[PDB]
Amino acid sequence: MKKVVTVCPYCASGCKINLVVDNGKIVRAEAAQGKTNQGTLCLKGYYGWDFINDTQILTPRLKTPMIRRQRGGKLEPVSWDEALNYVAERLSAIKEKYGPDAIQTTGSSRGTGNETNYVMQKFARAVIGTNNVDCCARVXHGPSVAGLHQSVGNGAMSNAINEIDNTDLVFVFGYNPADSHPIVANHVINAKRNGAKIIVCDPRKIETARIADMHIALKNGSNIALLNAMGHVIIEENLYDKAFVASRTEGFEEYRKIVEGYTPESVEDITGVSASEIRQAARMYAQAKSAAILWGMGVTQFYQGVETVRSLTSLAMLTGNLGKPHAGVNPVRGQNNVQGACDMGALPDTYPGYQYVKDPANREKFAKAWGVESLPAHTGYRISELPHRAAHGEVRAAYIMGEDPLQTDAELSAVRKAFEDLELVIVQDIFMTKTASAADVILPSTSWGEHEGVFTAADRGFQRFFKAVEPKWDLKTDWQIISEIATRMGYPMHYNNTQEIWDELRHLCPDFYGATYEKMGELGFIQWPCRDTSDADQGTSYLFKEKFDTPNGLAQFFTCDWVAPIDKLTDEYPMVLSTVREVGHYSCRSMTGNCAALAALADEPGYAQINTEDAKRLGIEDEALVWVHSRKGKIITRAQVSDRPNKGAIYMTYQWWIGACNELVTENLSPITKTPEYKYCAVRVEPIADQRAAEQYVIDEYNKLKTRLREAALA
Ligand SMILES: Nc1nc2c(c(=O)[nH]1)N[C@H]1C(S)=C(S)[C@@H](COP(=O)(O)OP(=O)(O)OC[C@H]3O[C@@H](n4cnc5c(=O)[nH]c(N)nc54)[C@H](O)[C@@H]3O)O[C@H]1N2
Ligand SMILES: Nc1nc2c(c(=O)[nH]1)N[C@H]1C(S)=C(S)[C@@H](COP(=O)(O)OP(=O)(O)OC[C@H]3O[C@@H](n4cnc5c(=O)[nH]c(N)nc54)[C@H](O)[C@@H]3O)O[C@H]1N2
Ligand code: SF4
Ligand SMILES: [Mo+6]
Repeated sequence: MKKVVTVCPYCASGCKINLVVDNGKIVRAEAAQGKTNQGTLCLKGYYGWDFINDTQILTPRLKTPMIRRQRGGKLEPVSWDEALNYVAERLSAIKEKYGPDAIQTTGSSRGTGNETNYVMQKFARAVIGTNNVDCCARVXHGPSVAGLHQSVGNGAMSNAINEIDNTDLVFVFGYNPADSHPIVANHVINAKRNGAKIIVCDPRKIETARIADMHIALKNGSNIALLNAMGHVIIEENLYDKAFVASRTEGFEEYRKIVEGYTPESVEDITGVSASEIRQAARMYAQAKSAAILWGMGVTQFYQGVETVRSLTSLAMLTGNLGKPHAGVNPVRGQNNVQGACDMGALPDTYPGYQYVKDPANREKFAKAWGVESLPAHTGYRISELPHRAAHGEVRAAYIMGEDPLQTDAELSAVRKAFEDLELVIVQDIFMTKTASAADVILPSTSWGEHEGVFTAADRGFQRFFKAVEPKWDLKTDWQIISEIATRMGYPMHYNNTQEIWDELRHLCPDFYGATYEKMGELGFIQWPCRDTSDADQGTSYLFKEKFDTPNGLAQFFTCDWVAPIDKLTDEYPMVLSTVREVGHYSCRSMTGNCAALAALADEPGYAQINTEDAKRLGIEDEALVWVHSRKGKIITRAQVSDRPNKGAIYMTYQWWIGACNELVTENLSPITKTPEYKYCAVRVEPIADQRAAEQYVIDEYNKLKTRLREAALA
């Protein structure tokens, strides 16, 4: 009986786990003394691992490669040779006839590891010759990286997860650490315990708010209004950091102008917050010796989101909360390895190490190394534009790996036609998802406990994860599949193991070089940059200690005028749908939903958080099936009246296959990072009298999808 160390595949907290293996099976999971979690885990880390064993509760695991030779249907099993030559043939064919950019590839922020995201970008650029490589950063914190890239020169958490415990104030903004990153929540609570203050800015009364000294329930979509007003106060009352501002910032004056206007009072109605709170909050934040900003999707998933990120970073600039421990700007990245995939270059504009393709010197390096003459220099397509490129015949095949767009992408009807407008669609997954079911050719890969590599925690902290078991089927690691297709396409590629990839990588990314496998070890947490292999170089805890990484070393101050989200609350739909996530269930719910204990706390269709006071005047009560209509759709869900959602808005998540909230969301791709406005959707809740008939609708509709997906996997 033994224990195999791993990192949790759910959130980016980067919790270290000891998976007890007995015989040839995973038996139990238990917290390990990792750097972030230190012996603790949450329900998911603890219970969410039996999906490796093909429970088939939700979807049967992918066992054989498959091909759908006729669009009319029928996804029949096929051998590796047949699948692998089919892809290699098809891609090569399409590449010749229409150029390398006619192909779009995606990396994966889940169980694969950093090694394979690296391999994926490598194949797109060296084999296909395209920069068309992107990942969910696109739909998550893509805005965060941009805004931050410009403001301060780097898009990662400025400071570490383990630094929170010593801030003097934890400014939580549009982010629920309590349900999203429980171990990050536990670091927040620690700070409070140690006497730090806490401010939560969210319309809803989220768990976090209870321990908050100040809860600032800003009206959905009024972020910049509230922000400029805080900046207004900080300057008005001379609470800002003059020396810091003068010595390390650029653009103060121009920022000063736009906030002068936004007085606390002029904001009252838009923010729905009183001039006083705004004053006391800005006053509070600016007064902390060290104050840290933790933010998330309440910021990014709004088209005016790069501006909000830029705006927040401004406050921190203005207060000198950068360049020092227990402070900074912290966009807590979401998925276990989304941070990683980015580090690997699963972005359509950067090689791993954040060495952009535009730079000629980088291309010379990478091309030489990959033994290629030219690596493309123009930015690739972003996966969020797929439906648009696809429709235009700009893209003709997609190599979708480790993702479930047909359930997670905004405006799912759009992605379906997208899948219908592409010549070839290849899905590389571990489960028969809605996305895999609508594929031309499916290729299965080894799941988390069946392979190894490295993952990057929310705060750029490298960590190693180990193989615990063997796949019960003839599966390849994601990098072995891509390597074989590359080879079949004429470019030789084969890796004996993941470290081999990690070393090639380390030799091309001067900031990851010192993060050797030996160094990361079993419980090591090595946040890049880590340049020297020297064990004295344990990694970088916080950024911008000496300079700001901007072209000229100064942070760049910034704001703009508030602008309301797209749709408009009418008299019929004064209801604001703000999609979020739930605990116990993670994203796709492909892994989580196939886990016995987690499945047992929540199944279809999902819940819609409806406000107490106003629900009583809507004709909807707790546990009742209700309808949600929209320009994009009309979804069915179970209500849950309570005093938590803010009167006027409702809340739904994207983890449900039946009441797929994304069915209703219109993609209001931000003009900058091309990110959907998943946080604001004008909807109309409608009661349902014949509940009993609705209760069988959810069942029948669920059963249909479950058998559907099942026949495709097991036929
Ligand atoms: N249990 C569980 N955990 C997860 C996930 C999951 O699926 N399940 N997903 C993971 C991933 S991929 C990510 S990116 C993270 C995301 O985790 P979070 O960043 O917490 O994201 P959300 O919960 O979507 O939204 C955060 C908050 O923004 C608030 N908000 C809405 N409108 C506004 C507004 O106008 N202003 C402000 N200030 N706030 C607003 C919402 O009410 C919500 O409480 O969670 C990760 N962790
Ligand atoms: N309404 C609404 N929609 C949203 C959001 C929202 O807030 N509201 N949030 C958005 C955000 S921030 C995100 S992160 C997305 C999540 O976006 P998704 O792309 O849905 O992410 P997952 O659901 O984790 O998908 C992971 C896929 O990879 C598979 N997989 C796991 N391990 C491996 C592996 O080793 N190899 C391979 N090949 N496959 C593997 C899983 O089975 C699953 O099919 O949702 C977005 N959509
Ligand atoms: S889901 Fe997150 S907080 Fe929970 S055990 Fe995993 S990494 Fe840690
Ligand atoms: Mo995310």
